[PDB]
Amino acid sequence: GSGKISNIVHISNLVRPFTLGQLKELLGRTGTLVEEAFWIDKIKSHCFVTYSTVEEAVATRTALHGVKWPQSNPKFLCADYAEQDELDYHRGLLV
Amino acid sequence: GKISNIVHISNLVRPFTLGQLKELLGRTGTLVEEAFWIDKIKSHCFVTYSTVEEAVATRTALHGVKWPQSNPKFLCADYAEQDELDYHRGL
Repeated sequence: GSGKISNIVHISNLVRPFTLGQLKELLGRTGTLVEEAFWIDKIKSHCFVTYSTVEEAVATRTALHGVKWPQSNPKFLCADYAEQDELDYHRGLLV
Repeated sequence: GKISNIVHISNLVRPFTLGQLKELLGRTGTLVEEAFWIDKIKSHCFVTYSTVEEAVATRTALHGVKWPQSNPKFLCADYAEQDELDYHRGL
């Protein structure tokens, strides 16, 4: 299970309910988020989390892939690395 | 998440043959055989389909499935761009 390493972690299988503050608290345990790059979809099913270093992104992917969050989520999270092109497609910056 | 003709499947765990994995993958479309890539240790794979619609049928079918039956994990299936595949292939 090896996506190309980068400073962006793509987390899937998120299920409501949860607040953005709760998600951001989980994410900050393993590094420092770049707030200005952060992205989540309207329905809170997946997000792209840019970290201050690549090493923080690797710590976070490692910690979060295959965990259950929130506690009552029926799914386990899928966490992998993402390229800027993928993030920017979702931000509406690239076709 | 960007829709493509390449499905990336992770959380594979042995034992399984390539025959069994390919049979599974073929349930939902035609593979471009020469494009298929798996790691030497059989933990994740990129699967090119002959059309985009076949890749989407596959992603939908396999994301979150436990395969093989013995796998302690559930599969993660998502789309990939050609240059992700090319990175793993060498280029």
